[PDB]
Amino acid sequence: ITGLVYDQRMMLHHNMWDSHHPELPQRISRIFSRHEELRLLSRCHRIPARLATEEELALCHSSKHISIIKSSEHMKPRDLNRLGDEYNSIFISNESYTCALLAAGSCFNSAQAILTGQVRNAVAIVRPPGHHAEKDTACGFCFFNTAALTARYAQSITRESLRVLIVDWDVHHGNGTQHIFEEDDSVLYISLHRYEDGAFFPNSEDANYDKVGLGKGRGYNVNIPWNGGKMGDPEYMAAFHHLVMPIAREFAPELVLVSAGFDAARGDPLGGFQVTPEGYAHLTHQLMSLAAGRVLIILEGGYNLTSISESMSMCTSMLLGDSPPSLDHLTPLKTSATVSINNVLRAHAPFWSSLR
Ligand SMILES: O=C(NO)C1=CCCCC1
Ligand SMILES: [Cl-]
Ligand SMILES: [Cl-]
Ligand SMILES: [K+]
Ligand SMILES: [K+]
Ligand SMILES: [Zn+2]
Repeated sequence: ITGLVYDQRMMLHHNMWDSHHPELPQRISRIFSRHEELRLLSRCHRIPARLATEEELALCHSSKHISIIKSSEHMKPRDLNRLGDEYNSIFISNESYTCALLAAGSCFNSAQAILTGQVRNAVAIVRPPGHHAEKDTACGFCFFNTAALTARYAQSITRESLRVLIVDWDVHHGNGTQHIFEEDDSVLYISLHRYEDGAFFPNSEDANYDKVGLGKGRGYNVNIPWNGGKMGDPEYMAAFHHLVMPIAREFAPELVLVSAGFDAARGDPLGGFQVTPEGYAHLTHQLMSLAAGRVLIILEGGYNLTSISESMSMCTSMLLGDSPPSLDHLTPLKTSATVSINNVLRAHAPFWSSLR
């Protein structure tokens, strides 16, 4: 059984000064509609959304940050525009807090359904996104770090050291996720992202391949940064073959979370990349070989409504057991992508014998 969570209430978060801002309410309704239209929805078991509790938010976030976002629910626009402008790349409406709570709670219910064996895997069609949110601040369209919270929630209902792999294939580095788990060996964070030598959002060298984790977490943070190329299926398949899958198998996760942004997709207005829907299907199908198939796909970014709808629907088709669609002939890797992969291999072979 494949679970699916979607709740139209998450559309209520909106940009009251720029109704065309790309992080649109209809991102989630469009993905849901495509699942209906392809007859995937009836093949899934519907999992309800719920609000995350403040106690759950505290698994990853500071009391100050929770308080400030909570207070926004009853702010007038003046307080809201001003507050949002204090963060890097955030807009806020009175419904934003509730929607961020529903995104997180939806994922908690989904992880619970997987970990109790009610479903084998699941897909969470949620917004606002999470992976840029830090312990103490909002960033990059994200209020609370849904994926990071879901990992800690999973631990809280199983055992504290449950091995959680987070694969973040959003085109942007999940700075918040990296930081939250940087000193933690129970949550392996693997991100692929457009980097451009630190020029691409979120504009930090924290996203480079040499950031392998800190303290107990050394080895448990894997950054795969792309430079100087319009990357696509060949580069992502190669990164999975040489890095993601060998490391993941060696870690032997008990739960896999995908920070599944679809902004590396062909057609995205921001990412500049060309991963296809069939590419995302293949990535999903590979991850299903881990953790006895216990995979939760969590929407992050992705801004071409058609691209994200087709791409996420193909992921759910894989979770349901459909056979992978055929990739196009894979061109030789862009030269810089080979360099990137080899840089990560050299950084991580000390920690992961499967890379040697
Ligand atoms: O998709 C994203 N993050 O995943 C973005 C964050 C802010 C800049 C624009 C896109
Ligand atoms: Cl960007
Ligand atoms: Cl120790
Ligand atoms: K990423
Ligand atoms: K980590
Ligand atoms: Zn993104």
